[PDB]
This record gives sequence, structure tokens and C-alpha cells, in this order.
Amino acid sequence: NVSEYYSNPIIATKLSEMISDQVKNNQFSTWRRDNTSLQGFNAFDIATINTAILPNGLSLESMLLKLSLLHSIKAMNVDAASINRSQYQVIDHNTVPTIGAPAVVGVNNSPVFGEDCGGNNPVYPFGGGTGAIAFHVTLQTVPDERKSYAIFVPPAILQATSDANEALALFALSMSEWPHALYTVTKQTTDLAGANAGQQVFIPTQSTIHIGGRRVLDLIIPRREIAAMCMVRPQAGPDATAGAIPLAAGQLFNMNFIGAPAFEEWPLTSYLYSWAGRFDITTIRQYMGRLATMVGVKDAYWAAH
Amino acid sequence: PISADFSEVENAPSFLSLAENTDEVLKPYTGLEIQTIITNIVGDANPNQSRIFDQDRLRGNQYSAGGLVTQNAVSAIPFTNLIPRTIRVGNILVNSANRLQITETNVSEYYSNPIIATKLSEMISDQVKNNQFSTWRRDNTSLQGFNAFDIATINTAILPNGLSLESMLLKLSLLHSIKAMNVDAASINRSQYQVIDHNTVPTIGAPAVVGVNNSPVFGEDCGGNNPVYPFGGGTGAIAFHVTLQTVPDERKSYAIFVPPAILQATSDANEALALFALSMSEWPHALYTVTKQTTDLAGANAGQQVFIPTQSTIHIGGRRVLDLIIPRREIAPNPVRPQAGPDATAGAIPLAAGQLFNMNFIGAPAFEEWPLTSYLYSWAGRFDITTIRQYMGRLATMVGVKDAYWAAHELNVALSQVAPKMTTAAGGWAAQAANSAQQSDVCYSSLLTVTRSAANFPLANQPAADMRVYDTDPATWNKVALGLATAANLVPEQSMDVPFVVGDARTSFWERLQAIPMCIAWTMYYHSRGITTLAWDNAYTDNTNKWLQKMVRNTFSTTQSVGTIIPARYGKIVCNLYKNMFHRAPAYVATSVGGKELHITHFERWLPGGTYANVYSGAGAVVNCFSPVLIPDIWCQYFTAKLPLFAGAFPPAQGQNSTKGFNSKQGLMIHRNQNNNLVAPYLEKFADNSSYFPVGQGPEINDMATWNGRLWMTTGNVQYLDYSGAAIVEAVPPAGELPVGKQIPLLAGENAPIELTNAATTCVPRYSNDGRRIFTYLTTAQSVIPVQACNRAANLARSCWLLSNVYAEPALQALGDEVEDAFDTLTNSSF
Amino acid sequence: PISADFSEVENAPSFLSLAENTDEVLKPYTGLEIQTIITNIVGDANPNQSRIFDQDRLRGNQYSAGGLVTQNAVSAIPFTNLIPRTIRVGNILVNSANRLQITETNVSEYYSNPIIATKLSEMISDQVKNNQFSTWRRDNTSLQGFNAFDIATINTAILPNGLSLESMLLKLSLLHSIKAMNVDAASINRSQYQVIDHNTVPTIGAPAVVGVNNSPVFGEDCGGNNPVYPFGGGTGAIAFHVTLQTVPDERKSYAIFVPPAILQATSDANEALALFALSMSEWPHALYTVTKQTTDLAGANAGQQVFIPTQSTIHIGGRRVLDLIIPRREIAAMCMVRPQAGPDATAGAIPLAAGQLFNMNFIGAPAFEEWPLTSYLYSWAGRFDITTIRQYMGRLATMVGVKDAYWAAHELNVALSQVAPKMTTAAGGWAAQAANSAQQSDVCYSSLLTVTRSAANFPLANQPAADMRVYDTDPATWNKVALGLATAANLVPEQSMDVPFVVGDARTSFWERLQAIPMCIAWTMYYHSRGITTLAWDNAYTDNTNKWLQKMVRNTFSTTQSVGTIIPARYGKIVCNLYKNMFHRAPAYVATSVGGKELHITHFERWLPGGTYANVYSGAGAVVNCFSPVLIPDIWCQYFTAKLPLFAGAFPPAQGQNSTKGFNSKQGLMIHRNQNNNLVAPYLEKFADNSSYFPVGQGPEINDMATWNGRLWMTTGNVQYLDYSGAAIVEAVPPAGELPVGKQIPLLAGENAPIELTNAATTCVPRYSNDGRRIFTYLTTAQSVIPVQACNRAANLARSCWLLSNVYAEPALQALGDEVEDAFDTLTNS
Repeated sequence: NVSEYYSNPIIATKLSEMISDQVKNNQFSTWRRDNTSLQGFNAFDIATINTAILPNGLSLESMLLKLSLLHSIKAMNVDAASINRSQYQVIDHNTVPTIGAPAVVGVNNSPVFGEDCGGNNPVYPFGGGTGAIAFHVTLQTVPDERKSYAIFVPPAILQATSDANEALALFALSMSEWPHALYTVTKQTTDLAGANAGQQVFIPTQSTIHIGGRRVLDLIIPRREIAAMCMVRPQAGPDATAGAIPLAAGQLFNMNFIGAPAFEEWPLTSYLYSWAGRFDITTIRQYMGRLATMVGVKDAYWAAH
Repeated sequence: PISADFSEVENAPSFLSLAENTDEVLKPYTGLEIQTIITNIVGDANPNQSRIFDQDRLRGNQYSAGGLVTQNAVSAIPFTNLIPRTIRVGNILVNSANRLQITETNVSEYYSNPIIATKLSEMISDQVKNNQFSTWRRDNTSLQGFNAFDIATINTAILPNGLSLESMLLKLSLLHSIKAMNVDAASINRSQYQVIDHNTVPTIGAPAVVGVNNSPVFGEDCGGNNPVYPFGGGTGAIAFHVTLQTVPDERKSYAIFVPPAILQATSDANEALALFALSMSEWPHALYTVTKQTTDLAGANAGQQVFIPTQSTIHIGGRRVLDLIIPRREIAPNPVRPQAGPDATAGAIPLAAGQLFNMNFIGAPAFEEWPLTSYLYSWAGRFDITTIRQYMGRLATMVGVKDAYWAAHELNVALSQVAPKMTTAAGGWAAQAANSAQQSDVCYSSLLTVTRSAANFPLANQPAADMRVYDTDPATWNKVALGLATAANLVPEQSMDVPFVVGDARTSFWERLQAIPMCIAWTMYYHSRGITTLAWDNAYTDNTNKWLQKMVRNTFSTTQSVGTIIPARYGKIVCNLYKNMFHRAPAYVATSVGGKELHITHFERWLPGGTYANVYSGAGAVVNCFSPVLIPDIWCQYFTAKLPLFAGAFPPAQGQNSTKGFNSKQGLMIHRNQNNNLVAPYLEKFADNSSYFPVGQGPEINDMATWNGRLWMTTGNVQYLDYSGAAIVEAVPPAGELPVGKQIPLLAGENAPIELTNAATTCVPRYSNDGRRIFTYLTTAQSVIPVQACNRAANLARSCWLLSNVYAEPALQALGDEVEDAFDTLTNSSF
Repeated sequence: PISADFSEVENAPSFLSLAENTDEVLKPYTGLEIQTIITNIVGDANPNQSRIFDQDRLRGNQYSAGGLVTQNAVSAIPFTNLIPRTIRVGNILVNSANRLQITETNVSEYYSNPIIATKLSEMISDQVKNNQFSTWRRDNTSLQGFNAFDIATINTAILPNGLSLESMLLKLSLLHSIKAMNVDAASINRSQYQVIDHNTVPTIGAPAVVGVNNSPVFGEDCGGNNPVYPFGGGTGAIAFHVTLQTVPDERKSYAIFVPPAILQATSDANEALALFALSMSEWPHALYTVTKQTTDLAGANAGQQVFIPTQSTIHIGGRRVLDLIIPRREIAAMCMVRPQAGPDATAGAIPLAAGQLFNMNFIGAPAFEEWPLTSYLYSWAGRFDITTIRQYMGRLATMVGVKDAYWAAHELNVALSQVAPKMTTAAGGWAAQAANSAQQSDVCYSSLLTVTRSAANFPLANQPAADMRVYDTDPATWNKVALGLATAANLVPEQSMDVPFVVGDARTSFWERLQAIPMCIAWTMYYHSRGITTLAWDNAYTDNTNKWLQKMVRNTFSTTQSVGTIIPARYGKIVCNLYKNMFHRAPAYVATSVGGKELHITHFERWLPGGTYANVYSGAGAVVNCFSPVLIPDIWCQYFTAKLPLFAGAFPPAQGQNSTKGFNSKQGLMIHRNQNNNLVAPYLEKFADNSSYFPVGQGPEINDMATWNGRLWMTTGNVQYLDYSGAAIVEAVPPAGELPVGKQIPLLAGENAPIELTNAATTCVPRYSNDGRRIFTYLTTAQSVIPVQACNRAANLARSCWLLSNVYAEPALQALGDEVEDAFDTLTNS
């Protein structure tokens, strides 16, 4: 049950008080094409975002919870000798698993009682929905009805992971909604004496936790330079790639590995279904390394862990 | 207190000293004061050990005038909120040949405790909003579950009243008192199934079944599964919106914010929308019944009587169309859970109706109205009192519900505990017959006859209002349930600060005992000046005697100052006859004229229109005289700290001296008219110089002489004639007969009251309808011993109770703050 | 107060002592506290309904002259804002054969709280005089988006023409009270649909439907599907231009900047341009109707009457050419780049219904093209909900000061939209006129001043004289205020919780109906102190030879003008002091500088001379203009008043000691007694050359002893209004002792009519004829022996009274006892 924080409120820094007199005293010595200092959004974000007054200063409690739930899902895919065999035997006690091949963390592979929540046309497990992502460089490009809910992606997140596009997908997964899909852990097991070698399908308990309440993502990407117009496509974009190979889509088929116009919507689940074999715990480890360098993540994670 | 000797009849307080103003802060009357006398429970709480089923009446020894002691003689507790719509006539059950007793309030908004915008409301205006005036930005500063354009249309022009959580908290205080009849069988009395239908024995065993819309006579199944409102044929309409943009264009101001604090993951969480929609809309939505297995006197014909409680017949609300705005999770833009509504399910009852619910519709789309009598009929078997208690504790965390629920609760007790009138008899224990108007004719605790319905149900007539109560407006509720305004009566609390009556099984027992001091205070109000029952009925506009019009004019609440209620004059006389006589203050609400804040109790908010507490004879005939007498005296004497002198126990015969009177040493004189045969008591000095009251004079309050008048009509052969011994217009009882209490069925080893012991002797008639003075007379031969008892030279043999006076101090725990529990002595610094 | 005995009549203040200047705080008199004086009332037959639909009338017991109590007798609440365009005539609905009543205001400049140039205007004042042009083509203002070139056009202006929001917020409050009939059927009285059409009951259930241009007869479908203005042949023009360099190059001086706060006010953000086009341009743009399902008196003929509210017939504005300028989204004829300066411009929801230049393009906003203005307001004419107006007023309060500027504007529509039918001469109680007649819908203000009825057909060719003076709102000061170039003293912004609570409530139409009653009591006590009979008021400009009667009209109404400033009227401050000294509440005002002195002005002081006043009709329909102007009966003056003057006091009950007496020569008065013609007059004041003719330049003295004594003889029953010598006057006399009595509405269950001079208007004693001649009230010598002995305090008189809150029915045999008589009274605070 999510709730606001209100507890450690926002203190306006030296920069917000700097361009506070460039609006109240009406010092408009600005132009159309001028970005911020080296990060690349726009200089017009002062008249939209520095204008806000909110005592609504929050913590990283829910993004870093569901960023720690993903961690413990894909920590069964490390080695067979680093996870207990009792863990595969607590509920199914007529079973021994097998050292050798590790466990395989799949997504939307559970056989019965539904649970292939769009097995090849992915939907949310906790409601009929698919969501929407639109990667827009600026606020003046959005569906003009959700400007108040636009999320700036700072360049430090785009500098976190070496791929630099697994880190948008770790930022779309952490800001939106948990779960986006219903993860499974398939492991080769055998019976009590060893006769019937098979592979059980497990579902981790941390892929059945409803946390989030945001399905409409409108992420805004920095510009490379100071300078619907899909000819000039890096107007505000390095890239936006939909997953590796795991395409597996239905309505609005999603296997365009590059697609980033000015403003179009995608199925959100599919974009997280496509980046669903790529969230290795070492990738999450270096994604947390650059989070710690811009915000304080030490005490905020041990509470969330 | 009852009298040990005549020296404490004589040294009893007066009426004028006991109706004076009091500056003490007194504890509330919890109902435990009568309890710790008439039951085995003196100390503390008892779950199911204490059989309250059998402990339902006043018990004690009695002493007759002939010198005999009666061992276990009982007087009934004379108040119940249950009208028997199935009557046991001739040991078998038949339908009632009687209409249902209905009340009606006078809901209107008055100037309550003033209200002020908080720092959150000044934060929304100053910041955010004001700062959108330079940035060309239409962003959303959403507060907890609503749009910024929903808060922005409510952080606006505020009405200068302040809200009173009174109507919704009387509806919550009222359905609680209905739904607390099905708690057990040994927690509810059997006398209160026997107050009107006295030929009836309910059973330990099967509990009461609180049903809804299943009464067998005169309609009253107001749509048994196609439900309408009982007052006005109509079904209402409810709609669960997520924005104000969906409320079509018509209503939009009537739209009520459901706050997200009453719906949390702590309960069913969707029943609380039905308690919210039931508090905010209309009472009654349906006509609740209480069906219990009963048996006759010897015990052969075990059947099930249908009762209808009195608080399901109280017409309160006027909001039939609800548009409820629902919190949308955290933060989301505008759109079967379209915009993240948590829930809106129909109920548990299948309800084949005009919109045809199947069993339980889960539906919160955009507009898509339901009926409201249907939506509340489905949540009519689920409102158990524990859920109502935790809903009250979730209300108390955001607004101040401690004192307002107790004011609304004794408002419930004021207009729900309802008592049958009287029957005139010589001895003790008379009742009425079966299938007759007189058994079912019934009165308030304010000595005021309850109106019954005129035609068949659902009603188009809408009778006259009985009481001025306030109400929550929706427009101020939308901003005080949201942090945008606050007052002094709305400061939030904890769920520990919910009153002790809420969610307890012992409400049907306690609420009928809280109504007894109300009728003691009104009974002592109406008996200090004896204006019979005819000079109360047609007294509002009589062109004779301007004094009487001033009495009935002032008693009722018909004045105003600025847009708020001025409470009644002479209802503060009743309130001071409550605080002085009981040492316990009744619960007030706040009303402000401007700056000055003053207090109005159920003692000051009644309305004119309606007859008073009549008395019947043995054959059912009306005996409109005496004074508006209801419950028998010993209730208006024993359970009392300081009973004024004219009402007093005739003391027991101890030595040679038993009962005396008041003579010309106290300033009195014998009337002694034209004929030599009949003489009157020692009345005032003014009684021989009047014969008819002047047009601005009335009966002077003399308790030497009112005592001395009931001292003569206790003799058993009096006539109530005139200054000259002529008859009066008023109906006289057939012999020396007095109004006597209701007879209930007895138990083993348990007796009936003997002779003027369960009677009401205090009602001395002193003012006829014509403005002429009424004199109580005796023959010259049969008045020598009363006159010499007044002169202290003889004695009068009168009957009495052999009880003693204790009257303990208040407890102030009442089973509602048992914070001694070991797991919060250690969580005590954190409160 | 209602008099319980005659000792409360004698102990009443005079007219002079109740009309001095007072200097107290005196909170405004809201209808939220006038609703309880009419609800919490004394009576035992009162059913005490809780809904507003039934709590309209004045219910109460009445005690006759012969000593009989009438149980639940009602007086009509006589103020509606609904002209019935479809009358229930002959038990069925016919349309009305009567014209529509029109009003007109007279706009003027403010000049009073002038503009102070802010920190921003003085900032770029040196960027023009020192010629610091470090500017470019594409640079907008700070975050609001007009242009930086607006300094060389709008900051250049020098004007001392700093105005107030008096006229935009008046016609924004007129729209509010129109669409406040569409809330619920149980939140508007049924008497409001019955004040003029008394053969009607409306129906709870479906509410009223606020339509536009739906009235059937006498034109009034002012372009029913091709909308035009009702007060002139016109349609207007709107062009939404982003900049001044885009306009028709001939109206740059009249361009209106729409600041972004208005575009952030309403959630639609385009209902708020239409609330800003409606408030800045012209009232009315169209002729609103209110259609409600009604039924006849017993219930047989269910129909739907068409009403037109009185606040949709007020000509306020004088601007038909709107050229609104919209902010830009970014720093950057060119309809390809269409958001060059525009979020949007949408023409209405669905209501298209257009003719020449068909208007149902829901999006159209080029660089500069003109639209039909009426059509753009005809299209946004089902969308102005009172909750939308409520949040539109919330953001207005956050940029300019709207608290005191709205209570002044809300009080001066009640002054001229709550409109009441005149009277009817009758003997007993409860007379009305007819079914279709010109005298039934004859109808008056609260100022005792007949509303101008239209003579032509809509759209009106000849535009009549104006009624009340108002201020205006110009673009030239609004543009500098909306941009931070201008702050005035009456424009300090505030919070949304400081908006007047009338805005957005369902109870406004019931409250405005009640706020009009203490206005008409103040004007009623003004016009009755000197009895200046209705032809003397009417013909004071037509034909007058008296220097006094022309002085009385010249002063009372706001005639004087210095330069562009509403000068407050003399003798309308007397009316304003008869509201403060009499209700202990002050009416809302504005600030106004006349000669450098700061003075306040109320709607009592803003009226204009001319017009017929409130006369009385007979039972047969003839004009009975021989009284002073009456419009409401006595009980509304007497039950609603804290301190009431002597001459208008309630008659105490009949059969009591100290009942009803008069004032003789012990109080300085003199009797006239023209007994040769068996015709004697009261104890009136001494003459001093006022005997037959008044002096040229003098009129009747304020005497309350003698005006009480004159209405004490008008109530006897056969009254003659003749002369000093006993000859007839030029004025129209009622047929008998037939005082003007209140309008009769249909009764309910267990509810009575008034009995005998209980719903009457007694106070209007004629004293000054049109001839400059004194009018005497006469009875016959035989039938005046008992009033003369009542004046000599040797008898009492028997008059009917209301039994309300201290007034008790007196027994016939007064068999009094001792004094004191305090039973439970000393036990209370006595």
C-alpha cells in the first residue's frame, strides 16, 4: 500500500535560487536552443520544473524495493552449488534438485492457472493492462495531458551500465510497476532415489508482490549537442532499443530494435518482456554503483532489502 | 432518595432551589447508575456470566398500609425501542391491528463551532497554484487520491458555519442500536420484549434475528426485495465517480469526497463505503425488523414475533442521490477500475430489484448509477457492531468523534426509547388489552405522545417534525475530510477515544436506563405546575390565560438569533433539574451566535405539535387530567440524588408516626367552600382568592401544598371538582384510582406490587382547561384524619418500598479505556 | 419587531434618530442568516419541513380583530427572478401575451485606485529610455508566453486609468444565478415559480433546465439558430491572436491579453477562455431561459413552463469587438505552425446551431480570422456549471483581489434582478390580478421603481434609459495588471478559501431572494416617511412647478457627474443609514474618489432618475396611484427588523389592556375636523402654512406621531383622501377602505390565507399631492368618535396581528391579577 513520504522535504539548491531571479525579475536572456551545462535536457525546464513549489520531497523506498526484488529473482541463475537444495524442497518435499546445470530464470512460462500472462502477448498479472512508454526529449513533445507525470532520465543513469540501454530498462522497471510479468525459475530435479529426471517450474515469491501504481511512463532523454522530425532523430536521443532477441509479441508487434521517434507509445510490458533475460546481478551491481554516486543509497537499500 | 422518616420528607430540597443554574462540570450519565442497583453486577465487566436476561426490573420488599411485608415485588423497567408488529392475542400470534409509530426530525444547517483553513490549504493556494501563474504550466499537485483540479475546486469559498457531525453520527448511532439486538440472548433483557406486548415470554437460546423489509402488516416490507424508501416512495441513486468531471453537469456540489482513511487494508474495506453512503444519505433506507422466538405465559405456543425498533422509524435525511468521489491510489492522470479505484461491490444479498442485481455486482465505472435503497439493502445483514466500532475508530483518527457521538447517542436515546402511556387503577399493576390502540399508544421520555402513521406505507403525507437536529453539509465535509479546514470540535483523536457504548453488546440494556433520568427531569418539570393534560394539549393558541401560552411557547425550540438555533427557555429548567437532581450533565453541542458560543441539549430542541402523556382507564377510556404522567414514581424517586420536596416517598410506619402533612404553620390554609360536606387540603393562601386564575397568573410552585394534595388523593376516595364543588370539563378516573405502571409477566417466587406502590401519585391536577383551579376534595367525615395528620396530631397509613439509598459516585471507566493491558505500559513513552 | 402591546409602539425610535450616520463595523447581512428568521418560527400547526422547496413562505398564527386565532396562515415571499413566458391560463398553458422587462446599466470609468508601476515596469523602463536593445525576435516573457515586444507597446502606456473588476465580475455573477436553477428541484423554492404565475405548482423530481434562446413569443429567439444580440442588431467578432502584430491593425488599443492563470483556472482550459470572453465583452450575449415541469392547482395538466431570468435581461457591456491574445508554449497565414502562440481555441461542445458563417469547427484557431461572437458564446452555453464558475473564481482570487469586489457585485445584481409584482388593492387579505394581463406581470425592483418593459421586438431597435450606474473593465489596464506591470490597492491577491461562499453553492437563488427583502424595507421606510404620493414621484419630471418635488428626485438618485466617476446620491445615504441603524448590518460597497476624498458607495446610491414607481392596482385592474410607493406588505418590514421606526409599527393584539391607541394634542398634534361635510381627520401635525397648499420649495414634515395616527384611520374601513376643504384630488383613490394587500400564492395542506389587513401595506399614508397640495385622511364624524377617543387614550382599538415569538392571544375578559407574574422567568435570565 503505497503512500507519500513528506518527511525529508526538498531544500532548493544554489542552482534553483540562481534562476529563481531569472524568472521573477524576468531576465529572459535565453534562446530556443540552449541546453543545460553539460547534461542535455533544455533550458526551458526552469519555466516548467523549477517553478514547482512542492513540500513533497520523497525517498527512494519503492524503486529500490522493486529493484531489490528483481535482484533476488535473478540470483537463482548463478550456480547450482550456491543455492541450497532445501530451498527447492520446503514446499515440494518429494524432490531433490541436481548440481550441474544451474536454474534458469524464465518469464511467463508457468503452465497452469493462467500465469502465462500474455505468454506471447504480455500483460500485467495484477490487472488487465499493458501500459505505455514514450521516450520524449522534452516536455513540449508529450501527449499534452501527462506533463505533470513526466520522468527525466538523468545522464548518470545512462552512464551506469556499459550497454547504456539496459539502464533505461532498469529505470523503466524500477519507476513504473511491479510485477511487469510473472517470473519463473525452472530447475532440473529428480525424485527421492533418482529415477525420474525432470525440470520443475517454480515461481518466486518476489514476482507476486503488487507494489507500483504507475502504468504511463513518459521518459525524457538528454541531448547530445546544444542543437515528426524523425529525419533529425538524435534531436534528444542517444538510442532506445527494445530488448535483445526475446521479441514474442502480439498486438502491436514489438521487435524493432531501434525505434525512437519524437513521441509514439509502446506496450510497456513487452518492453520489459524484451529486457527480461538481461538483468544480471552484476549488471544490477554496477547500476547501483552510479545510483550511490548521485543519491544516498546506503541506508535506503538495507531498509528495502 | 426514598424516605426513612417524615423528618427527611420535610427537610427535602425545594423545586426552585433544585432548578437553579449550576457552574459545576459534571460527568456524563453513563447508565451504570441504575445498573449497579437493579442487577447482580456492581463491580466491573462480565462477558456472558452475568445473565442480563433475568436482571431486567426493580426488585425489593414492600410494606403495605395494613402492616404486612411483601417479599419480592417487582416494577418493570418502562422503556423499550421495539414496537411489536406481531401481537400474541389469546396465547397465539396474530398481526397487529395498529399503525407504526414514526418520528421526524427537522434537519437544517446551523452556525456550529467556527472553521478555518489550515496550513495545507494555505500551502495549495500560496504555492503550486499561485506559482502556475508565471510558468505556463498546468501540472498536477495531487494530494492523496484526487486530481489537482478536484482539490482546486474545493480549496475555495468556505461557508461561515462550521460543520456538525450530528446527522451522520446519529445514523451511525442509530443503526448501531438496531444491529445490537442480535448479539446474544443473555445480554438483552426480556422485559423489553414485554413492555408493549406483555403476554409474551422470549427465550434464552435462539438470539434475535435483525432482518430487513420483512414486516407482515400495513405494508412495511417496503420492497422486500425491490426496496424503496419508507418515507416517500423512491429508490434513490448512488454513483461512484473518480473525478468531479464525471458528475454530469447537474449536481457537482453535492458530490461527496470519500476520504481514504475510512477505507484501508484493515477490514472488509468495502463495507465502509456502505457505512459512509449510509451515514451521508438518508435514514431510514429500509424498515429494519427484529424477529425473536417468543412463547406465551405458561409456555405452549412457541412462535416468532416480529418487532420493529423505534430508531428504524425516525425520518432524518434528505439526501437521496449520492455521488461519491473515490481516492485514486497515489498519483495518476484521468482515464471497471478505470482510474485505479480500489472498489465498489454491491453487497451480500441477491436483491431481485428494478435494476436487477444478481448476487454481488463489483462495479465502479464512470457514471453508471445504481439505486441507493438497493445498494444499502445488500449491506443490511453485514453491519455488525464490531465493524461499526472500528469504522468509528477510523473516523476518530481524522475528526473529533468523542463528544459528538455522545451527544448524538443521547439524542438517539432521547428520540428512540419510547414508553406506553399508563392505565388508571386502584392498586398495582394494570395494563391494557390486546389488539387495541391503547396497548400500542406510546410516549417519549419527554412526556409527549409518539405520532403513529396515518395511511399505509411508503408515505406521502410527511407528518410534523419533532426535533431540530443539525446536519453535515457535503461541501464542508469535502474540505474537512481532506486537511483543508479545521475547527475545535473536529480536532482528531485515537480509536481509544471512541465512547464505551460503541461495539458493546450491552447497549439495548444501557440505553433504556439512560432514558429514565430524562423522564425523571421532564416528570418533575411537568408536575411542579399541574396543568393536567388538556391545558397542555390545546394550550398553544388559547386566548384565555396568556400565562399558559407563554409556558407552551417557551418550552419548545421556535426561536433564532442570527441563523443558528437559540435553544428553548424552560428546557434549561429541565437541564438544571437534571444536573442538580442527578449530579451528572447531559451532552450538549455547540451553537454560536457570533463570538458567543452556547449550548443546546435534547432538552432544548423539541418542536410543537403533538399531544402529551395521556392516561387511560381500566376499560380503555381516556382520563385526560392529573398531569402528563409516564413511568411510575419509584423510578422518579429511588434513582435520584436530590428529588424536590413535592415528590417524595411516603415514609414507612416505624413507631406510632408514619406519614404527616403541612399545615398553616407553613403558610397554608383549608379551602372550605359553599357546601359543608367536602373540604380540600391545606392549599396556598391564594387558592381562596382566585377560583379562576387571572390571565397572567398560573399555579404557584408550592411543594408544601403539592405534597399535601397528593397526600389526600392517596386516601382512595377523592373528587377533583372546583372552587365550589362542581364538575370539570376534564375526564376524571372512575373512582379513587391513580395511574399505575405496566404489568409484565412474573417469575417464580416473585410478586406484583400491592397498593399505590407502582403508581404515579405526584401528578396533582391544579389548573383546568378553562383556567379554573382544580381542588381535591374529601367528605367532612373522611377528612378528619388527613387534616389532623397535617396538624401532626394523627398518622396516615401508606405503602412503601423497603429499599435503602446508596447513589454511588461515577466510575469513568465504563468498559471503554482498558489501557491497563500489559503491552502498552511498555509502549507508553511513545503514547 | 412585532408589538406585543402599545408600550412597545411608544418606545420605538423616530425616523430622524434611525437615519443618522453611524461608524460601526457592521458585518454584511447574508441570506444564510436570513434563512433562519423565516424557518425557525413560532407556530404549532407548522409542519416544519427541512427542505428549501417548502421553506419559502412566512407561516404563522394570526389573531383577528374579534379575538379568533387562525392557525397556519401564510404571507407570500414576494421576490422572484423569473419572468413566466408561458402562463397557466384557463387551467392549461398558453404563452404570455405580455412583453419582456429589460434593464440597462450605465458604465463609467473608475480612475479611483490608480496604477502603480511595479518593479518590472521600472526594470525595462531603462531598457527603452537608455535604448538598451539587447533583445531579439524570438524571446518570450519569463515563463508566461506572450512576447518581449509588449514593452514597446503596453509598458509604454502612461494611463491614470487604473480600473476595478466591477463589471466583469457583475456579469460573471449574473451567469452564476442563471445556472443555479439547474442544481436540484429541492434547493429552489416553489414560490419562486409562483410569484408572477400564481396559478401553478412546480414539481420536485426532475430539476429545471437552463436553456438558451428558447423563448416562444415576442421574438426572444434572438437568432434561435443564428444567434444575435438581444439588445441590438449585432453578432460581434472574436479573433484569437498570439501577438499585437497580428491584429486587424485598427484595434491594437483594445486588445485583451489572456494571462496563463486564466488558462490554468478551469480543468478544461478552454471553458475558461469562454468565461473570459463572456465576462469581458457584453451582457447578454443571448437570452437565457429556465424551463421547468409544472402542474396546475389540483394536479391535472402537467406541462413545462418557460421562464426567462431577470439577470439575462440586463444590458451591461459595451464591447463587441474581442481580440484575445494567447500565450506561447515555447520560446519560438502560417497555419502550418499552428501553435505559434496557441494551446487551442475550441468552439463549444455540441450546441452548434448556426446560420451565416456556420460555426461547428471544434478546433479552429488561425493567425487572425474573425468569428461570430454570439455563436461562440452560444456554443459554450450549456457548460458554465456553478462548480466550474467556482474554480474559475478560485484562480481569479490568486492573482487579483476578488473578495470585496464580488460582494459589491453580488449585492448589486440582487438590487436589480430580484424583481417583484407591485400590489393589489383589496379589503381583506390575499388579492392577485388575473391570468393574462399587463398588470399581473407589471413588476418592480426592490427600490420601489418599476422595471422598464420593452416596447419593440427582440432584437431591440430603440434602447431605453439606464437604471443603475456601474463601472467597467477596460483592456488598457487589465493588460498591464495581468503582466506584473501594474499593482493597485484594490487588487492585492488572496487565497481560494477567501472566495465568497455564494460562488458555487446550490442555495444562491434562495439566498438572493432573501437578501432583497431588507433592501425594500430600507426603501419602503424612505418613501413612506414623507408621503409624496406616487403621481408626485412619477410626474416629478413630466410636469412639475414645485421647487421641492424636483429637488427630491434630483437628490435621491445619482444625477451628478464630475469626470468619469459615479458620484453617490444624496438622500440615498439616508437609505444606507436606514439599513445600518435598523438591521445593524452594513451593505457592501466599493471605494471611489470624487474630489481626492475617499468615499464609499452602495447600490442604494447608484440609481438613475426617471421611471414609473411602484403603484397599486385595484381588484378590477385600474391604477390606484394615490398612496406612497408600496411593494411588500407590513409583516416583512416588521418581523425582519431589529429597530424599526414609530410610524411603521405592528398593531398589537385586539382584546387586551393597552391595545391600540393613538397620539393626540398631548404629543403636540392637532385635529382638523371638517364637520360641516361630516368629515374629520386625525390628530395631525401643526400646519405652519402647510394647511391647503405647501410652499413652493417645501413638503411634508417627518412626523411619526401623525403618520402612525393617519394609518390608524386608514385601517378603519371607509376612508376618504380628500383635501383641506374636503374636495377630490387628481389622483386615483381606491374604492373603499381597501389598503394594498399582498400577492396570493396557492396554499398547501393544513395552511391558511391571511385574514384581515394582515398581509396588507398600511404605512403608505398619502400626504403630498401632485398639485403641491396636502392630502387629508378622513372618516365620517359618526365613525371617528372611537378613533378620536383612542387618540385621547380613552379607548383601545381592535386590529389583527401575527402571533409571533412574544405576541400572545389576549382573552376577551381581561381579569388581571397582581403584577410581577414571573413563574419560570426569574429561574431563567430574568
